Order: sequence, then C-alpha cells, then structure tokens
Amino acid sequence: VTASIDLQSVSYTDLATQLNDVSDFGKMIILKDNGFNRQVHVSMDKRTKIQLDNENVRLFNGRDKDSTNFILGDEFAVLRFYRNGESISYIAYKEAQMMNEIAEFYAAPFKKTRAINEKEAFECIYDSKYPVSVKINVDKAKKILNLPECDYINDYIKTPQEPKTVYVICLRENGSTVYPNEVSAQMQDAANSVYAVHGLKRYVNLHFVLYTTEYACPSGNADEGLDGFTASLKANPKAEGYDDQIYFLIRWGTWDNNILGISWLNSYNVNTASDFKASGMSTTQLMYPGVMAHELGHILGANHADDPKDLMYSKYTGYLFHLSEKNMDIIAKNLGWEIADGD
Amino acid sequence: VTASIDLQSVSYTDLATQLNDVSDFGKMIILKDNGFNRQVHVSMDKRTKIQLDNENVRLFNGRDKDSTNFILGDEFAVLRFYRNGESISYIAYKEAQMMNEIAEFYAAPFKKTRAINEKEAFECIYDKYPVSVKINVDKAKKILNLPECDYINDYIKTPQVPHGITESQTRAVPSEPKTVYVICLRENGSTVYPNEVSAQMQDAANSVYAVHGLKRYVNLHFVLYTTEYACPSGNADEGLDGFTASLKANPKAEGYDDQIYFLIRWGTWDNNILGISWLNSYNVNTASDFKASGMSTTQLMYPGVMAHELGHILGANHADDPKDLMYSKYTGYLFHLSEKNMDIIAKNLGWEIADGD
Ligand code: PRO
Ligand code: PRO
Ligand code: PRO
Ligand code: PRO
Ligand code: PRO
Ligand code: PRO
Ligand code: PRO
Ligand SMILES: [Mg+2]
Ligand SMILES: [Zn+2]
Ligand SMILES: [Zn+2]
Repeated sequence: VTASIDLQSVSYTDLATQLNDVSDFGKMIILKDNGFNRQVHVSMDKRTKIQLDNENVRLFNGRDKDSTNFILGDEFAVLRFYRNGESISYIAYKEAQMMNEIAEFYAAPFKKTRAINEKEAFECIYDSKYPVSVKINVDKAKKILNLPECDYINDYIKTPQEPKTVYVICLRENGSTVYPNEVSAQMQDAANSVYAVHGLKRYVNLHFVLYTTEYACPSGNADEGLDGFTASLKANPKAEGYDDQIYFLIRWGTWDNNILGISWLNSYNVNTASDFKASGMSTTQLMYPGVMAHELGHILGANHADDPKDLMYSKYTGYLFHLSEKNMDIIAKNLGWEIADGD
Repeated sequence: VTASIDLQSVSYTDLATQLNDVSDFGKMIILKDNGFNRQVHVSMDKRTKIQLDNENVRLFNGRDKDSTNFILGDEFAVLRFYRNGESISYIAYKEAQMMNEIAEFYAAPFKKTRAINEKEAFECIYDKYPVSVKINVDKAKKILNLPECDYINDYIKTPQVPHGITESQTRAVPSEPKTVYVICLRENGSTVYPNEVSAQMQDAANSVYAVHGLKRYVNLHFVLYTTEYACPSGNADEGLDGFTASLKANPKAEGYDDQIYFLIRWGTWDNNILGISWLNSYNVNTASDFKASGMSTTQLMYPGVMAHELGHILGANHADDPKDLMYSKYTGYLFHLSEKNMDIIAKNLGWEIADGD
C-alpha cells in the first residue's frame, strides 16, 4: 500500500509522479532495490527556491535519519541517498535524447578504466533499449576513475579593511556547459549546509537562479578569474539593484592547480551586503559535491577548519556540513542570528 | 520601489521573475497598462497541484478585492484579471516559436472580422515577435459572433441501486485535507493548449474552495495525460457513456476508480454542448467505479466549463440565478451562489454545518 520507487527501473516519470504527490505534511516512500529497502518520509523543501534559466526546480528532503534528498524539475529528477557511508545518485532526465546524452556523458570516463565492479560505481538503468536513469555512486566512481587531486588551498580572497530572501545568482560562464542535475545538487547542498547551522531557515530563505553571463575567466588562474568576475558584475547595468545579493560564476571544470572554486571571504552580511562583494566561483561537476557549499561558507565568513570531516576542511573530502562551532557562529551572525535566539 | 508588471510589454520572463519571487508572505505587484494601475497582493496557491503531461504548473491568487489570478509553468504564464466586469487574460509563452504559434492561433479568428476596437478584444504585445497576447474574452465573443454554445441538460443522473439506507456517520474536519485527483485526459486526436487547460483547472478548483472553507477538506490535484479514447459521435451523452466505460476497461486506471475524471478537448459536442458529467457522482466516502467522470471543453472563450461540470460531479444542480456558475445557460460566472448547491458540494467533500466555514 505504501508508495515505492523501484531503483532497478526508476525513470523520470516514476520520480515525478511520487514527488508531485508529496503534500505539505509529507509522504512515506519506500526506496527499493535488490537487497535494499528504505522507508523515507519525504517532505517538500519550502526553504529554497531554484530556477535554472527560468525552469523551476523543487527540492525534497527525507527526515535526518533517512539520509535522502531529491531534486525535481520538469526536465530531470534526482534521488540522492547515503548507504553504508557512500553517496548514491539516481539521475533521470525526462527527454529520451537528453537522457541518452547524460548516460553517455557519465559512462565515458569508465571507458578507459574498464576495471572490476563498474556497476557498483555506475550503471545505466533500463525500463523493466535506452536508459531511463543512471545510478552513480560517487565514492566508488572516484576510486575507479583515480581522478587527479582537486582541493581548496587558498580558495578565498579578502578585500582591504519572516526569513530574509537572499538570492544566489549563479552565472554560467561564457563558453561553459553545465548540467541541470549537477548544478541543482550543488545548490541543494549549499542551501542545506546553511540551514543545518543554528536553525538558520528562521533568518534566511535562499533563492538560487541560473543565467548565462558574457564573462569568462581570462586565464586558468582562480584569483584573477574572481577579481574579473566581481568587476564584471559592477560594470553590468542589468545587475544594478542587485548588488546586495550573492553571486557565483559556475562552470563544469576546475581552475589551475585543480582549484575547485574560490570566493571573497566574509563578504556577505544581511545588514551591509553591497557592491557585489558576496561573490565567488564554483565547479558544479558531480564528482565534487559540496564545492558551492564550501565557497558559500567562505562568503558567509567561515574559515578553513581543522577537522577532516568538516565541509570547510582545506582539502576536498566530500563532507557537506559545517562542524566548526566558530564557523557556525560566524555564518549565523552574518545572517542575523544571535545566541539568545537559540537554534 | 514596489514591483510592477508593465502590460504594454509583459513577457513570460517578466511574469516568471515576479511570480517566482512570491514568498509565503505574498508580494505586492502593481499591474500597469499606460494610465491604468492596480496594486495586487499576490500569494502562492498552496491548495492546488497541477501537472500537464508531468509539467508542473503553479497557481497564484490576488486578494478577493484584486480580482486577479496567475498561472505559471516552465513553458507559459498567465495573468487573468477583471476590468469593468470583463475577463482579461495575458498569455505569455517562454519559447519564441511557441509564443508565435499561440499568437497566430488567437489572432486567426479575427482575420475574417476586422473590428475598429479589435485591440480591446485581442492584442499581440511586443518588446518583431510578440512576447504575449492580451485577450478580453467578453469583447472577443462580441466581435467573433460565435454560435451560442450552451449547457442545455449537460448532466446525466449517476445510476443508483436499491439498498437499505445506512446511517451516515458524522465525521470531523480531517487533520490534513484529502488529496483528490482530477485526472484530465486529452481526448485521442484533440489538441489542447496548456494556458487554456490550466485556466479551466484553476477556475474549477477555486469554485470548490470558495464554498464552506472547503480547502480544509480537500486539496485538488489535477493531472493531464492523453487517452486512446475518442467520442464515437458528436453526441455528449454517448461520449460520456463511452468515456466512463473506457476508464473501467483500462487496466492502467485500476486502483484509481475513486478519483475524478474529465475527458477534455478544445471543441464542443453536438447542440453546442460545452461539457457533460455524471450528476452527484463524487462523495469522499463512497467514490468508486469511475462514477465521478465528465467531459469538458477547455477553449479560452468558455471559462468555467470544467468548474460547472465539477459542480455537477459534486452534486450541484442548475441554479436560477444567471450570475451563478451553475446557471443552466453559459454565462461566464465562476462561483457557486446557490446555498443548496454549496451545502450539497461541501457535504460530499466531508463537511458538516457544525464545522462552520
Ligand atoms: O520520460 C521518462 O520517464 C523516460 C525518459 C525516456 C523515456 N522514458
Ligand atoms: O546498488 C547500488 O549501487 C545502490 C545501493 C542502494 C540502491 N542501489
Ligand atoms: O519500468 C518500470 O516498471 C517503470 C515504469 C516507468 C519506468 N519505470
Ligand atoms: O566548463 C568549463 O570547465 C570551461 C572551462 C573554461 C570555461 N568553461
Ligand atoms: O561582510 C561581512 O560579512 C561583514 C560582517 C560584519 C559586517 N560586514
Ligand atoms: O519571455 C521571454 O523573454 C521571451 C520573449 C518572447 C518569447 N519569450
Ligand atoms: O432563458 C434562459 O435563461 C434559459 C436557461 C437555459 C437555456 N436558456
Ligand atoms: Mg520544459
Ligand atoms: Zn576554502
Ligand atoms: Zn449544467
């Protein structure tokens, strides 16, 4: 009787019909696979709004113990959950042509490395022929692909010395190609890393938007890229009136020295936000979840943390939450929180 | 400065950027049309869900005094408001090709009748290709001189069976409104336009919630798919009979016999019939066997037909007031005014007088 999603044949329509049935009180949905079951209580994420080129994207959460999130647009749907400490994504596009392109895109890196246990890292899912979704275990995929080390060393810069709606204006770099499932996952992880700190949904509701910009980084250098990006925002007449919002230049790839992203440190405060100061750049590739979250952390004042399980660790470790109490207090205070308010 | 929509150049992106900014607390938006200005307080409609072929469509309302509604999908947006008692829609599609097709579609009937005030009935809005169309349906029907499409006896009493009358258990306001799907099926061979279908669905849902605080009891979820069924003739009674039979014989519809169904098309049936339904065929406790079914036109020029047929499905009879949605002749009004009809509809959705409004 309880609604279920069969991960051996999950398509866009399966995910859409289930998620579109989720009311304001949530819905129990059983995730099923061979040897797997999980009963998740799914609710609409009412804190975050997303448009990708004006396409509305809705987020859904499980309970904390469910370790499950979803993304739903008209063109694609994502189910992401943790199982035995690994993050697994089911990515399903509605259109056959786009689904085939996405499947080829994710399958391609596994062509040169046709090592054992490929299905556990990546699998094309078919109707119970062309795929209806792809399964990617990012933890297993990175072990098989043996990708070069990407990190956050010196990925920040400083300038010299009702919840509030805050727009996070993401701009697709000129000449870059980004995928909606990948961009929205970065946005969801970025928003959830903020709300997990000091009950911050009471103070802020993040509204992500994605457009294309004519700006392109003049070189592979991230510092120069960010200096040029912030300058392009100040010189854009169409951005006038939105200098107090947060901005990200996004791309699929990375910068020189495998830098995943970069941002102006401690550049956003709800009372003094101005002059496009709260800006950064971020990769959006699937294999590096949490980069936008890490850069958004720096924009909100978080410094690098000493714990290897912290989102703000200087090395890329795949963790998506702030653990540093000092960072948590800095971020929350920049969003209007004070200790007397509690969590 | 207060947000505004300039109706002299309103595009899909104008409507989408404004409506997507509407938070839980609503937003003031000034509608501007040269010297005309209306401040509307817009809020998200959280009572109704809509998918058209799995495309999510969100509804927005103004305050009661604003007389304004909006529709937003990824592909299109609609602003509909009343001006001097006339229903005016601004319809904007995102894609240039689709906007051009929609503009040509709505302009075409006016090519055989060039009126002096054609702009007051229909206008392509620019800023070389239109960004939206303005249609004043009341003025458009006067210029186009369409045949008087009516309801006549647009209902069939739902069949009954002899049975000992069981006591009705007095129920309470549910802790959560009951989700009732309104499964709309695009008739085989019919073409329907998303802005038109969603306007019929919005008017249908709003006609129910306006009665006895019914959003406490029901949250309507409209969905649209295509069916292989097509009416075997122009006759609406025979078409409805065949449609309900096609639902019962469809293995894919098994398990959803207790929901509400509409066969939708763009056109009408014989004798200018706009739609037809099984009268008093939906009750939240006894809904079954696809009984709660009807058929409806979705063309823009007949707003409220789906609302009228949904009224009959929920038990409403024809009303004597020409301003009632349930008047026996099509009059363009979108709300139930008959207290008898209101009580019948609300009782079929779980309401009782002790619950109040
Ligand atoms: O729309 C869906 O769910 C999938 C996509 C390819 C064909 N069927
Ligand atoms: O086998 C896999 O890759 C994942 C684990 C849970 C469901 N499917
Ligand atoms: O293949 C199946 O069983 C389901 C139906 C749509 C795609 N997944
Ligand atoms: O998507 C990318 O990674 C490319 C790199 C330079 C500009 N954009
Ligand atoms: O931009 C910021 O984050 C700092 C914090 C206090 C006010 N300005
Ligand atoms: O809404 C927009 O921006 C474009 C302009 C015409 C078609 N859609
Ligand atoms: O004169 C009237 O109003 C009647 C009502 C149904 C058809 N014409
Ligand atoms: Mg679309
Ligand atoms: Zn960093
Ligand atoms: Zn009638």
